[PDB]
Amino acid sequence: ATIGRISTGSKSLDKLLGGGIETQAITEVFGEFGSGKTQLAHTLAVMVQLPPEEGGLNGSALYIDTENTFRPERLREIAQNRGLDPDEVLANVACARAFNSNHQMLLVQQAEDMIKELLNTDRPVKLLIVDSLTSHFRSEYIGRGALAERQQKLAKHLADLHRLANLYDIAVFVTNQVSATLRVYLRKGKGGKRIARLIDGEAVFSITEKGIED
Ligand SMILES: O=C(O)c1ccc2c(c1)CCCC2
Repeated sequence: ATIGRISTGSKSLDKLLGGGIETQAITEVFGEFGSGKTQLAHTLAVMVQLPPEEGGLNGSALYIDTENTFRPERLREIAQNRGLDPDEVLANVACARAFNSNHQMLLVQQAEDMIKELLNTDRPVKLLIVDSLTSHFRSEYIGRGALAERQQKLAKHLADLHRLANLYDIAVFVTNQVSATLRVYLRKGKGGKRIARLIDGEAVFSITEKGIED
């Protein structure tokens, strides 16, 4: 399969990314609490549904929510302001709440069953989001030998996500509060602006009724 790209909604962020986030890849966005990582996650869940001429892949999206950050009303607002039908945008985004890190790891196996079901239909899964991927791993693995166990567990989780990305031609997008194909550092700036830098030029964008934009 040819590498597809999903537009982030910001032309500036898209140019930094080579046209958007790639399928058969894991893109990780990291930053401090309140930098806009979840906003980007929400905008991509809408953008993936658009035709390629509009920056999408005619795809559906899976959203693994670890900290209760999924807002369907936000997807609706983003869809309405991008000239999409809000009810239809919601019907193409499936959300699952991860209750702890072990549950989060099992949800990746369940995502594979949903990907298989939709494979070769008119709306195949083209995006899998894991919001605050490390949140549960950081709060649960405190102690002596807990740190080596945290590392073994995340390594296995990340390898399961890499496997899905390549096998089913999906863009995996993960957020992390301070392994990936691409790492993007996100920070707040002056005048409510958000700044993105590739880790290993800078994009500048705003958080608006259109999700994220120039
Ligand atoms: O509703 C469910 O049973 C369910 C289970 C797993 C996953 C989703 C939904 C959506 C995101 C991917 C992981």
